[PDB]
Amino acid sequence: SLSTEATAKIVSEFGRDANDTGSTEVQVALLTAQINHLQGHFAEHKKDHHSRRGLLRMVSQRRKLLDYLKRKDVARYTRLIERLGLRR
RNA sequence: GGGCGUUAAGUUGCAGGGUAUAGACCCGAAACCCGGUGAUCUAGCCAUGGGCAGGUUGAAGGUUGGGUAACACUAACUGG
Ligand SMILES: [Mg+2]
Repeated sequence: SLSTEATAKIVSEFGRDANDTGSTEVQVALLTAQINHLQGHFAEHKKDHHSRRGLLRMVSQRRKLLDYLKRKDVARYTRLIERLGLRR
């Protein structure tokens, strides 16, 4: 997984408030990260029909939690995705 | 006793009949062997030049959108 030194960084950048691991801004970023990284890893082997599942489980959550914004505070949704370019 | 012999005179020319050896009365093979001339036709190849009116179909690749976590994938336009 992402280095312990990593998550603690991204959070202080996306976390709705100074140092907080829970809000979508923080949730998403923390997820998209491991997703972008693993992408390369999977570009290798590509036979790990197990590790890939996790890739899905978390990715399936990305689009999932991302909806919470719409269903709730939409004002940030677009402001959050525009950050990682997600959705496209 | 028997077989072959012993009272046939030959031989050398010349003309001729026949034979042997040679092409052997004459004309005729299909082929065999030897040494040369031929790839200006044609078969293959080698180098170097040239030729193919018009009309048609429309692959791969690509750009865009859709699409997938990323690919797959998909539809147009292009491309040829
Ligand atoms: Mg007698």
